[PDB]
Amino acid sequence: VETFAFQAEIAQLMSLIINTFYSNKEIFLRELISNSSDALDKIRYETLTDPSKLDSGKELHINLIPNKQDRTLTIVDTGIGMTKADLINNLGTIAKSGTKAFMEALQAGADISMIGQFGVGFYSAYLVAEKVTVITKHNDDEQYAWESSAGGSFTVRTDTGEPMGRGTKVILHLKEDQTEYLEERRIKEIVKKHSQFIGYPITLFVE
Ligand SMILES: CCNC(=O)c1n[nH]c(-c2cc(Cl)c(O)cc2O)c1-c1ccc(OC)cc1
Repeated sequence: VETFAFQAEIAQLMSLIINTFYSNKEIFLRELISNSSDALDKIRYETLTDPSKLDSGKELHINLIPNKQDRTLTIVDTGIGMTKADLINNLGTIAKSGTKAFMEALQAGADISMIGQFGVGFYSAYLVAEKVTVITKHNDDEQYAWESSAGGSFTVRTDTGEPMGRGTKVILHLKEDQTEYLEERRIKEIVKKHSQFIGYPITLFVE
């Protein structure tokens, strides 16, 4: 297990997400599904010129898996995935510059729900999660698990035993008071409200 420090601006963005009073928490799901869609577009685009990019899985989809017993909500996609280097470099985002633009925007009237416009929507997972695990497999690398309970650091390790083939899985270990996000009717409402036109099938698993 390797332990990394978040760059200062990311640590500050995370602290802001965790500590700012902001009721409209549900937007985290739209931001994660939007990230899954972008990654799925990327593998789709690569496959248009190289069909073999799909040998690791032809199906392009997003699954939402709540688990009341573990208190987790997991989002799985069969997108391009990330290499170990992408994971370390802020989950493939331009987080340092994005965070600055997000800050400047906040001071100009913007609210937390606009996070995705600054390329750092991933971090909105911390509105509802005490811990986030990102398991990912890209065609050019092995399967890795990134993890962070915030606090200024994240870990990266090799992941084994449940190979995914290709894609990203985001496991949200929910805060005690945010279990509404495990409820079928609540998830469906949020998907319908914010993710109605996503170009990939979104399957909500039942328990
Ligand atoms: C190097 C190519 N890989 C990717 O771009 C990628 N792969 N998986 C993801 C991904 C990231 C998160 Cl946070 C997520 O919730 C879902 C994803 O598929 C992404 C991804 C990375 C950054 C993004 O910034 C908006 C959006 C999606």
